Amino acid sequence: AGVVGAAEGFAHGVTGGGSASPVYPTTTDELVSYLGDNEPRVIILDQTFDFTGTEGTETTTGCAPWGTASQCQVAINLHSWCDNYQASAPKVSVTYDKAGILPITVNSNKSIVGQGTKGVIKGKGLRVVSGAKNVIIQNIAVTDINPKYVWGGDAITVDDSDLVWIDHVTTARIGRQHIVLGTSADNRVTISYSLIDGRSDYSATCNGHHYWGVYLDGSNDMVTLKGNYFYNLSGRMPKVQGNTLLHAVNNLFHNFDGHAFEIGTGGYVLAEGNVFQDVNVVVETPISGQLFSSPDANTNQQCASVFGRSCQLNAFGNSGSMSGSDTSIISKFAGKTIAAAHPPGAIAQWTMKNAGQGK
Repeated sequence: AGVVGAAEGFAHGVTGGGSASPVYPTTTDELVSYLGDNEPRVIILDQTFDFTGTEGTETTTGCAPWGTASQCQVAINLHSWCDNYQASAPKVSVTYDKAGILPITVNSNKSIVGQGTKGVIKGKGLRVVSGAKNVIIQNIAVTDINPKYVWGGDAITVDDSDLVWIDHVTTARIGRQHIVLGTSADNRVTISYSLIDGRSDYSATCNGHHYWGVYLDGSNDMVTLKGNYFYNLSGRMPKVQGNTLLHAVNNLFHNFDGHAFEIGTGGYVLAEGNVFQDVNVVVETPISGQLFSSPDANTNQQCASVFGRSCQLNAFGNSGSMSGSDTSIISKFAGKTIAAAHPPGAIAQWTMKNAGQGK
């Protein structure tokens, strides 16, 4: 088989492995090999690649800054994090699965595609770093990477890249970030129709909601976030800063016992057509970055001169409010491939049945 469809938005010209004849890895070693080699490849995953326990376990130092109850996460003291950022927190002993620490390195020009509902990677994530570019990650699930431990593993990492398309992916039960960009330039990136499942037995907010969602911290980034289902999170969903232009369109934010957006200095967000259902705090205020939340039909017409269409309203149901009208963000899209936006009315229904792996 192969890639289905084309990237919308900023990463529209992504080709990945192109027309290379599809390879079907049979083991975790072959998967790692194909992902890191210097040849363009179209890698088809038709089975579960479980890295859990392949590197054994290690007992090390950590801290418990959010409580000692089983429902809470604890953190590994990676690169002195507990000493520098949580000095007053109790020091604890932690036994983690070693495979989650270092993600699999993904080189340039690759198309990683899952077949049906079988493409699953467990215990170790993926990282597109050091100048690797032109990568397509579609229809796969990356789950179970040291859920109880912060710094025990990130699912998808992008740092120093360009042209990355994450589509129809499902991330769940991860120790720290599901998706993390930066601090180097990531340029054109499109994350679409994916499911960020925040339900976990261990949470930094001790409430079954994941706190480390999507962190956009790149230094020259243009990210299109479209048609995703952000479910059951409590923070960093998404946390935007650095020098990132984020186009958040038609995503469903659902069941957040905490907050969604964290817009810091260098974060420019254009949010339209999203649906917020049962999200306590939509945006943490005060905002240090800039925001155009398509606040009303009249102000939305301002998008017309550069977009060629008006911006779409966001819908709120049993949620906090949001209102930003920084029109200076609209002009940053001039000449760029801008993803289409549908009214918020049918978004929730469709997103639930179409977002994620296997859909």
